[PDB]
Amino acid sequence: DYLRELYKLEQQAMKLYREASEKARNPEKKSVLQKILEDEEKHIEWLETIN
Amino acid sequence: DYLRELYKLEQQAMKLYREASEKARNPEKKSVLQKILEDEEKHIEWLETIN
Ligand SMILES: [Zn+2]
Ligand SMILES: [Zn+2]
Repeated sequence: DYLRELYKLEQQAMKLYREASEKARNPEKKSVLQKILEDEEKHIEWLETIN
Repeated sequence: DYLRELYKLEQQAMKLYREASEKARNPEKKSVLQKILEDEEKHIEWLETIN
């Protein structure tokens, strides 16, 4: 329930950061976005495993 | 408009994990949601770095 909603949010954030980092032309902006993305992907795995 | 949308998403996320953490009565679960909450907060900050 609350976990499914959290999951949906992450997937979306994951899918949004992926696009944004790929298009980012500033190197600093890209590295930041790509870095936050690793985090989102990780959050998804964390959500899949606690239980 | 990417940074703008990323930013809101992080806030929405932060609201769901706080609410999720607080209701959590399983110690482990709570530690996980609170840990990610912490990560989402970090993200808001990094985004302001390139805002
Ligand atoms: Zn996340
Ligand atoms: Zn985040």
